[PDB]
Amino acid sequence: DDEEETYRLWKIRKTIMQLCHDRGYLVTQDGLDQTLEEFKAQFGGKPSEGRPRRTDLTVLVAHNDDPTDQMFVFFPEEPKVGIKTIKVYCQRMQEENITRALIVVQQGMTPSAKQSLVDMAPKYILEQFLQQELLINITEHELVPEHVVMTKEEVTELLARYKLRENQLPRIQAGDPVARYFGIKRGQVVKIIRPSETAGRYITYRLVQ
DNA sequence: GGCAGTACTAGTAAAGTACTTGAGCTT
Repeated sequence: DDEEETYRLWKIRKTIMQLCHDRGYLVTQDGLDQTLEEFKAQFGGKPSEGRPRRTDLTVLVAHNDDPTDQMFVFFPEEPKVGIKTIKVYCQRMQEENITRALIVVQQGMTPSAKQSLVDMAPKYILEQFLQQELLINITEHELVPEHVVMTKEEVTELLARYKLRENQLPRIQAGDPVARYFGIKRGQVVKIIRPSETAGRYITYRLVQ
C-alpha cells in the first residue's frame, strides 16, 4: 500500500543521506535524521496519485572541500530504464554542469543502459543502485568493519613504510557492495579497521581492482 | 619326381563441479 511504499521511500532517502554523509558531502544533521512523520509531512503521504511522484525526491548535495562538485540522486519513475531515459538524465547533468550522479532503480536495467553507464568515464559518472540495496545500510551491520577511503598521500606513505608495490596488497573488487557504498574506483586503497580478539584492533589495506 | 595339402612357427589385433551450448527476450 501507499503506507508501505512511503515507508520504503523513507528508508531509501535516509540511506542515501547516509551515503552522501559517508562520502564527505555536506549534510545538515536534520537531513540524516528525519522521523517518518516529519518526512511524510514534508513530501505529503501517499505516492499513488499522491504528492511524491518519485520526482522531487531527487537530491542535490555539495562537497565539503569545494561546493562546485556537488552530486545528484535521481529516482526514476519507470520499473525498468533505458538508454533514452538515462540520456535525458545526462542532459540534465550537462545542463547543471554537475559531474557526479546516482540512479535508484526499482527493478533492473537493460544491458545497453549499463554499457551506456560505462561508456562515458570522464564527463559524467553514473552508478546503478537497486532499490533494495538502499533499503538497508550495510555499513551498520556487525560483520562489516569500518571502512576509510585513503587519500593518495596516505597511500604513498603506506607503500613507503612497508616498502610495498601496489600489486602486493590484498584486493577488493569494484563490484563489492561496500565499494559501491563509498563510490570507489580502480586504483584506490581502502583502510579497514576491525577489532580482533588477539590484538584488539587490526588494520587491513585493500587495493581496489 | 612333382604337386598339393596339412601342420607348425612367426608376425600381429556417487556428487559435484565447471564448461559449453542453445534458446529465449529484448533495442
